[PDB]
This record gives sequence, structure tokens and C-alpha cells, in this order.
Amino acid sequence: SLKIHGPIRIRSMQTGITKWKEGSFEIVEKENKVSLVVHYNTGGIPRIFQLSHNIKNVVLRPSGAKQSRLMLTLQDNSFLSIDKVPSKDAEEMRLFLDAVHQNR
Repeated sequence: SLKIHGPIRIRSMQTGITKWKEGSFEIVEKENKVSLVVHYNTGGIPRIFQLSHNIKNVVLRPSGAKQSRLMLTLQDNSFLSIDKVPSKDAEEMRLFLDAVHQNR
């Protein structure tokens, strides 16, 4: 399982530009197609973003002591950010996202 937690901000056609909201990024799949589910602590129906053949870039930036900010840009220009992630968890997610981006 690949799931990370922290304040989330998204810029996309399906969400508009959201404010920072506590939640999680979780990896899901079906017949080799990989997607990402955004769940918020406040609830509501989670939104899903395709990852397979849809990742443009993944950037990690320091977010204080032992934490990182992960920034995922998709090929449709959707921008997903997750902040204050324990650095080891953020690096594992980045490694996985890089492998998906490289069709592995």
C-alpha cells in the first residue's frame, strides 16, 4: 500500500484551485492502470487522478525538519501538492511515481 498524509492543495479543471486541506494521497489500480485517490479528513466523495501515461513531473521540496512537500504535475496540467509529509514517506512516493512515469 502507498498512502501519504498532510495538508493538500490542488489546481485542476475538476477541482478549481483549492485551499490547503488535510487529507491523503493513496495509490489505487486496475489491470495495470495506476491512479491516485485524494481523500479529505472533512469527508465528501474522493476524487481520482489517473497516473499511468499521465505524469509530467514530480518535485520534492523541504518542508521543515524531517518533512517534505511533494508536487505532482500531470500531463493534463493538473497540479497536486501535499505538504508536511515525513521525508522517508515522501521519497518512497516520489520513487513510485517516477517508476509509473517511466512505464514500470
